[PDB]
Amino acid sequence: CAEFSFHVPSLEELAGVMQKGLKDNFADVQVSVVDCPDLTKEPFTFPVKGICGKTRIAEVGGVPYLLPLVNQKKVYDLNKIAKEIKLPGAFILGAGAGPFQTLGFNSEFMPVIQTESEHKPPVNGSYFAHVNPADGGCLLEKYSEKCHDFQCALLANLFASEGQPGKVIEVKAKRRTGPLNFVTCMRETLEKHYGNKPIGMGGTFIIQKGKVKSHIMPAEFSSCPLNSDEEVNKWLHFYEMKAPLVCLPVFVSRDPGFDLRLEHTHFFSRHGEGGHYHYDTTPDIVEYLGYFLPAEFLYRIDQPKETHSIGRD
Ligand SMILES: [Zn+2]
Repeated sequence: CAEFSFHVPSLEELAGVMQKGLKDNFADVQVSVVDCPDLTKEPFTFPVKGICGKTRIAEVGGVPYLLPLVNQKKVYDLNKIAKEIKLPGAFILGAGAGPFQTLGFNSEFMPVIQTESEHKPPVNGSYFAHVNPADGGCLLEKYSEKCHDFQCALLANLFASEGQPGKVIEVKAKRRTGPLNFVTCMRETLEKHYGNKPIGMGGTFIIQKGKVKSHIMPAEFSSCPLNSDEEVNKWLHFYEMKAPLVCLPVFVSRDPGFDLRLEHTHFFSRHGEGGHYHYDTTPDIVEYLGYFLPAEFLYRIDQPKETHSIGRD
């Protein structure tokens, strides 16, 4: 496990940098520093009220453990990861592959977890999405119904905090007028402004209106190696899904040298739709509402020794 210290501006500073960027991409933008809303309420319904306190990102494993051929031995425990990143009782959000070792099929994982500590009873509020073997569509389930553990597999991009109320950056962006998705626009704005001083960010956003391109991985792994993005995209199942969607992004402006996934966003909803976010497909009507914080630290766990740049969209 490697630790890296991010650059951490004010709140006020980031807000102003992100607004100017987003204004180039979207017609109606507002970014401001606000009190975090109570995230135990709808539409989030997290096990904790906020995303503040001891913020950090964990990048665990990677796409090179999935592709070209899968190493199914690469299994992880998110409760244990919390201790590894020096925050027992961390509240964890983000995106990863689901635990096939408990579920019995592949899936997209939406970790939403109050991990265990001496003062915090654990709650696994995670969701998982997998390809319906009936009609090829999306089946979204709450992990705790099917399994009672903290497992995931292969790769995870996570934003961890103490889950406390406090100040966060609120982003309102409506009507896309440029080619970037919501997350890419933010990440690329931060990199353009800050350069050599890396910034990491996470939290949650709602797609309130519009549709998106997403994907879900098939229930079983390929026998043959998936050696290119074209081959990977043929194996993956793609969808158009509709608002409202609750999204969990993790993004980093510049990789200081840890073989990072720079952008990764998974989502769930109350209407049976979830998976891996690509972009919105209705730019004139799309509405995003986000709550974000910068990360103080990056932790790199089980970085692949053998790597490549395939399959990172
Ligand atoms: Zn994904």
